Amino acid sequence: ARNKIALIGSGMIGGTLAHLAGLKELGDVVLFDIAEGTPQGKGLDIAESSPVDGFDAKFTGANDYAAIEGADVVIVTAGVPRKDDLLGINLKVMEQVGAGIKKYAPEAFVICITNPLDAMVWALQKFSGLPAHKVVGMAGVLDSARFRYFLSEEFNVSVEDVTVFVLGGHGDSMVPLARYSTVAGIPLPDLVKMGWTSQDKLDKIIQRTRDGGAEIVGLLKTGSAFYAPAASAIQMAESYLKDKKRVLPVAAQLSGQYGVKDMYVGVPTVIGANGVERIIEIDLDKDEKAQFDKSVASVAGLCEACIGIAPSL
Amino acid sequence: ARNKIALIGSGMIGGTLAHLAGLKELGDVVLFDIAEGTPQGKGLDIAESSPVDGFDAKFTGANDYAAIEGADVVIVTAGVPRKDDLLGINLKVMEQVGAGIKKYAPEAFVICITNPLDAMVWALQKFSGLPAHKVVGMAGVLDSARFRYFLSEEFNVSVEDVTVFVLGGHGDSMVPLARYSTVAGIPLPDLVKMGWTSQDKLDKIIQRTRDGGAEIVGLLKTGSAFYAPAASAIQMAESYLKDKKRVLPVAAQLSGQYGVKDMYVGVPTVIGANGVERIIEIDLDKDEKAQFDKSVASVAGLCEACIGIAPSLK
Amino acid sequence: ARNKIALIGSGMIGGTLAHLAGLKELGDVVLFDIAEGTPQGKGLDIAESSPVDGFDAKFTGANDYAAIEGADVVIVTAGVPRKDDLLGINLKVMEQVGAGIKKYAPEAFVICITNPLDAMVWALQKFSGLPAHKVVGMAGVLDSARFRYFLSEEFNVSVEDVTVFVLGGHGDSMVPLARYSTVAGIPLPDLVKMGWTSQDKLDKIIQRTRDGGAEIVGLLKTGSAFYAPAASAIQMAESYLKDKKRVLPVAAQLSGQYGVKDMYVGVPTVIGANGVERIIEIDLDKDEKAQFDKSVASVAGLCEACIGIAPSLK
Amino acid sequence: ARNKIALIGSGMIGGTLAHLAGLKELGDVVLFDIAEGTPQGKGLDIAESSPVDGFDAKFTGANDYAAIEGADVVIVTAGVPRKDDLLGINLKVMEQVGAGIKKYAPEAFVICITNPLDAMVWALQKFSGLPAHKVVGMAGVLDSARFRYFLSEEFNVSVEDVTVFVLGGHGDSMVPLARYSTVAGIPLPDLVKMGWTSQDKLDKIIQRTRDGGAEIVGLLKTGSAFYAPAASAIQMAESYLKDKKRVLPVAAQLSGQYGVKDMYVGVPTVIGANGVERIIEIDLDKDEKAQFDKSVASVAGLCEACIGIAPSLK
Ligand SMILES: Nc1ncnc2c1ncn2[C@@H]1O[C@H](COP(=O)(O)OP(=O)(O)O)[C@@H](O)[C@H]1O
Ligand SMILES: Nc1ncnc2c1ncn2[C@@H]1O[C@H](COP(=O)(O)OP(=O)(O)O)[C@@H](O)[C@H]1O
Ligand SMILES: Nc1ncnc2c1ncn2[C@@H]1O[C@H](COP(=O)(O)OP(=O)(O)O)[C@@H](O)[C@H]1O
Ligand SMILES: Nc1ncnc2c1ncn2[C@@H]1O[C@H](COP(=O)(O)OP(=O)(O)O)[C@@H](O)[C@H]1O
Repeated sequence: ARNKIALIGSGMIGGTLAHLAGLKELGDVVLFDIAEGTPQGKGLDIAESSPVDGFDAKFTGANDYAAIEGADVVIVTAGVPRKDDLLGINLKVMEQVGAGIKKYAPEAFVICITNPLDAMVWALQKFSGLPAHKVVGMAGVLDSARFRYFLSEEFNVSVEDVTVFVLGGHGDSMVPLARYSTVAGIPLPDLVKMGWTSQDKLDKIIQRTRDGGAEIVGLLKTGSAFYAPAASAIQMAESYLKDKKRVLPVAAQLSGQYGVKDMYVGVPTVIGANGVERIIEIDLDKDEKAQFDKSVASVAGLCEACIGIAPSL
Repeated sequence: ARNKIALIGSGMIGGTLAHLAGLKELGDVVLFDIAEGTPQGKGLDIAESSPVDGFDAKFTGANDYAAIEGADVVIVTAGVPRKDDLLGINLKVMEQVGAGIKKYAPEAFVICITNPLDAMVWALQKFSGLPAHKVVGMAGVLDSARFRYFLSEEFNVSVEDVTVFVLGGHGDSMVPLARYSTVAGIPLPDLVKMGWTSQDKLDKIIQRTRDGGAEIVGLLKTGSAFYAPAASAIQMAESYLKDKKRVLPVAAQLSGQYGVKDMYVGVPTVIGANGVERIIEIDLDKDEKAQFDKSVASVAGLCEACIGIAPSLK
Repeated sequence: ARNKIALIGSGMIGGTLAHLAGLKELGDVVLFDIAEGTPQGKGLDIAESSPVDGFDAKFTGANDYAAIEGADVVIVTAGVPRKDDLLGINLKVMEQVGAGIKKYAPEAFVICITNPLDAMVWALQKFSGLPAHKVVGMAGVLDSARFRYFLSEEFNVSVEDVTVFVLGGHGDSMVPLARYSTVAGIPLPDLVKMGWTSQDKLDKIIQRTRDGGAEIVGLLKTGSAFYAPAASAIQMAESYLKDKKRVLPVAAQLSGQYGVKDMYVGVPTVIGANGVERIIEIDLDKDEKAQFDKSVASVAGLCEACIGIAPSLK
Repeated sequence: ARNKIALIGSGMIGGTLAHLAGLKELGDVVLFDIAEGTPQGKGLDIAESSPVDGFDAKFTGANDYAAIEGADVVIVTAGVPRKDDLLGINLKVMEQVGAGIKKYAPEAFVICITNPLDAMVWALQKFSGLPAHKVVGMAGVLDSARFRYFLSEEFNVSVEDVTVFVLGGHGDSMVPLARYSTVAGIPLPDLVKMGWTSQDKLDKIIQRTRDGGAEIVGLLKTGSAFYAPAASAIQMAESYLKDKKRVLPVAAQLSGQYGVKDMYVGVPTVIGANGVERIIEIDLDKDEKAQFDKSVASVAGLCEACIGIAPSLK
């Protein structure tokens, strides 16, 4: 049987996941949503494109969780946009999604995209009852992609020769490690030394990565980023389906690493056929650990606020 | 230097064209639109995705035609949705687009998507002044893709083993030839004989292909198809850029084939580094010819109504 | 767990099978051979190449059949070159390979390449005991590739728009059907009618296809084709592994189709996750049927000679 | 016009270069060789494979240099195998090849593979007269692919997540910098401190990389590596053809960097549409600089012995 990918949410990211899953031949695709017509429509549009590029994949749109039965991978974008209270609405969505995955796809590898990410993934894991190593959040890969793109422009090198090291969440909760970020193995601080850029331009690049999501919103005005997010989650899915062992920053349940337990945090992980196969642990200096703890504190509060709304957690 | 692809219109199809061009490494991409922010945002979004798959391409969003200068391929989706009324607004858009291509990308291979396709490509070729062999419309490839998909489902074979032969435009203007459509070389009427499906099911499949665009609109409610249309236009672009000589049904200027001159009609064509390098003419039986003539006549009616609005087209 | 591909034989075709399996990310690859070092060397060379393109697959060389345990697909090129005595040595190889698959990969999709193909795949099925729908021979896809390529050059169209219909085996045992061969849905005889080529040039292209293997041998002098044969077998394997339902001409066990039972014959088949899922049966006119029966008769003679050598095949 | 890739030498690597150029749709390919039949045979074999995957490319075999005319990229494997009189035979070959490039493809980007690489590329640049930034040697990418592969195994991570930094040539001429080699951005010496590996294992992986070519020869017995070498050279061609700006270790002409002038040394370089666009110069500690100087001196001595065989190089 082909692999089966279920996309819970058929909006801008959802459609893009479907398209990419088709193009990359990851397998059959189920697009789920509460909106009638939307998933069916996008699913049939993508199916109808299949003969052009030559991929053979079933695309199904559905409004019933039974359609996700036996999904090897589930990618969750279901939620509402920030048009505080976002927490309350999206948490109720995670509850519906969790129960749906619990019933129909308990063996799935689950990638959460819904915001606020680190809390929503934490809640989805508990509501679904899936083992934590099989439930992760997409955030870090997106920050890393933006950062790499900015640097590839700064140095006029290939994106393929830029590596960045990122932990935490987005924005002020991101913890970049310049010293573990390189061009062809040469770390960013030495590139500054060599005159390839300046520390001020690197600081602006770092700040632009923090604000990267907001920059896209400012440009589109009517929505947020969807290509790079979608590409990011597909890469995680792909490392699972192909047992690739990529090292990828994702929101994963920590159990002692970095001094944190029972909470999702953005960390470098090795992704393979068993989900999060390994959490990578590096030393952080005082300032790094300062930012790190600050994000954990912020996410702790969101999770507590979620416990407020849903004591079942 | 890399190939340069200019996308005139940065909407649902436009953004998809850009994503596909990035993924397939067809070259650098300019997203153009009149809306500020939109092409800049989609362009940067896609650029930002590029380290994931490792493609190297520049993405630029622009609100100025000068950004398209020297484009090897121009793909046009600029226009407004249908919420003869449409004709007038989109015609004026083809005039602006035409003038920008003439000025900044005169050597471009141009692929028109804007509806109503059959008149807009013909108008766009005139306004722009480009040689007709370098200006085509995307329609046939989409209808063909839908048709093939439905057949692959009916027979449970790979999409790559289904071929269909489509003349004309969308809907009632489509003239599909079942006898030149095949699974692995076996024509559809033979597959009907062998019991692989029935004539009534084949008939419904052709009808579904006619109504294909409207089926997606009914599902989406808020807009129309964009993934299959984009994929279709990108396939045409790619045959040009790679000098592939794919046989693709496109809206092309006829000059004698099928008795038709000075008009764009959907016909299978060989697309290579010189654009429309060959239009394929087959013999039609009397019924098929009558279907083809009705479709061409309806396209001529649309073009004449464009002339009434923009006399410079005459 | 990744798919596992076992290559029984690590010569020219085998090494190409491994390379393509890596490049296309079909899974982990075991190269098996009788020669020590050859499969280990090639496997490590291809593994060392993997960081360039970024594919992650394990490559193992082995001289022990236990290495092939649990293989999803097994591709067999083991044999010796013609340097009816060939039949004898290669039948012994099929017996060893058969026993090794039976013991270690009884659930594999098995693709036979070893010559002479039509007898060897039939012998290999019997020796191995695998269900016949999981054991096929590569042949038709190669004749088909050659033919398509030659036509694509003749007409100067993309290889992607050429389809050919080929029954039987290589050389004089090939039964090509020009009428079920097309460019963009247009059968070759209509293309002759339209002036795209002549009957005499089509006849020559057909004969070139019969002689295709020998033409490569004539050029290389030291051995035979390996790129197109490897590509052809890999396509078959992918259709299985992706459940793609491609229609491919392969040597398959017939059970009534075309009046044939209990023999392997080159026929267009749908290949999916269950192996040979459908064997396509068309009607043949009187001349085509005579050509087909003559081809089947010479395959029956070859199998009878194999029974002569190895009575356990009776 | 499609890109044109000329392959000077149609042996094991040559054939593999051709196949990969086909699969990756890099352009039309000319296989050239002194041996009649070989390049025509390999060329036709690969062309015949092309309808399977659907790439459209011309493959030509030739024994006349005029076939390479206007090549965008020329990759040279022409020479004889190692069975200082090798230096003399292969130098004579570089003379012929250089003269054919000068006459027929003076604007080519040229990639040398012929051994001994460090002298042959230098000598090939001088014979052909091409600008030095357009003539490079393939070496470092190969050592780097092997290195990364061995590391990916030790750490159980994707090959895509390992980066290594290699100066100099193969074997004892290699100068690897563990401190600019990484897993996920984390340098190797730090990984040793973290317990993910030991200095012993790391030293053995370095030594294994130095002996990597000889390890493959010890396994194959009758030949040397060809898959990883071909993949490495193709990555270099591709970065040029796509203006990718990949950072790749290649043998390039230094003009002041690391204190070296008028000599080809393995250094990481930016490769784009103008060939060697930037040679990366880092600071070296005293030990690293001694290793580098010893490697460069041994390259200088080889080139001096070439000047004694062919005084025209002085
Ligand atoms: N309870 C729910 N279950 C499933 N889908 C939901 C639920 N609530 C909202 N959605 C859907 O989630 C999708 C969110 O899409 P969108 O707003 O485009 O954001 P994104 O950028 O994450 O794609 C919409 O298609 C919406 O209908
Ligand atoms: N005169 C014009 N010039 C350039 N772009 C235009 C013009 N008029 C409309 N557009 C743009 O064309 C795009 C059409 O996109 P959309 O409505 O999503 O349809 P489609 O599905 O064809 O992409 C919109 O982004 C709109 O801003
Ligand atoms: N009994 C056997 N078991 C396994 N491999 C065998 C056996 N006999 C021969 N071989 C191998 O089969 C391979 C045939 O390769 P080669 O002669 O290059 O032909 P091809 O073109 O079919 O690859 C060789 O590697 C050879 O050692
Ligand atoms: N003067 C020359 N010009 C062109 N080709 C040559 C010349 N001398 C030798 N060759 C060819 O170079 C090729 C080297 O191939 P091969 O020995 O397989 O080594 P590799 O492993 O580098 O491909 C052979 O095909 C040989 O015929």
